[PDB]
Amino acid sequence: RRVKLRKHLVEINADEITITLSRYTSPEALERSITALAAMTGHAPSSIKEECVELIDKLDWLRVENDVIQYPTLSKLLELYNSQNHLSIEKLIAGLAVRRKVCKLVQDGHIDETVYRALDEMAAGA
Amino acid sequence: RRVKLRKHLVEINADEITITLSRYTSPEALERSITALAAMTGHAPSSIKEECVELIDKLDWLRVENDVIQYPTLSKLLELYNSQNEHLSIEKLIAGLAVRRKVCKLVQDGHIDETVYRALDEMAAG
Repeated sequence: RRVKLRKHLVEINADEITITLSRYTSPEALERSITALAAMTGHAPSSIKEECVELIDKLDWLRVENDVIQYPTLSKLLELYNSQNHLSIEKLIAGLAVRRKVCKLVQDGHIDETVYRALDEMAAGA
Repeated sequence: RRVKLRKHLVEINADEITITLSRYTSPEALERSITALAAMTGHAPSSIKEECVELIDKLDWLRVENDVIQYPTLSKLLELYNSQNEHLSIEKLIAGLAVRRKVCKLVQDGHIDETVYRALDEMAAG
């Protein structure tokens, strides 16, 4: 009920808070997310870890075919865009999951007008 | 880190977390929200508390006919709807009523009729 499952992202809703996890979430960022949910819910950190771990295990990486797009690719692009403007990793993940031609261009290192236009589109939406 | 101010709601974005606060957030829910932001950011709770308090101070109540719509009105309506469509969050009912003067008046007068139920269906689909 508190959980919305997508292919690349999972969102966990607990009153005032929303936590969004992916396959790109680091173990440290996951420890903090688990403590942030435990302060809202009063649930044991052990039980929330187990659940969070099952949910990310059902998520997939971004892919140009079966070739996985890696975190430095995603972060170096986010830095490039934001030092010129805001775009969150959650919206870049969700935006690239529906833009095949853009995932290939990004994977090959061709950050052109087509890519810049996709990022403007992502930032202008939810 | 990133803050989105609206007339009745504020959203605070810190990596994996988004916290949404209003003038209707209780002291206890505001306590949990501050501790959840401190676990993400590593900032001092007393310092996060001052920031949230500054932002909640910039937000306004829902209003109709020279009056303020109070929390028991909003919560008793949320219970009424959700014990039937079992979902609408306080954040979406706030955002929905902020643009619906006739519905704010109907709710304030205790006339929860088809017009109200239709507005709530719209917010929950939305």
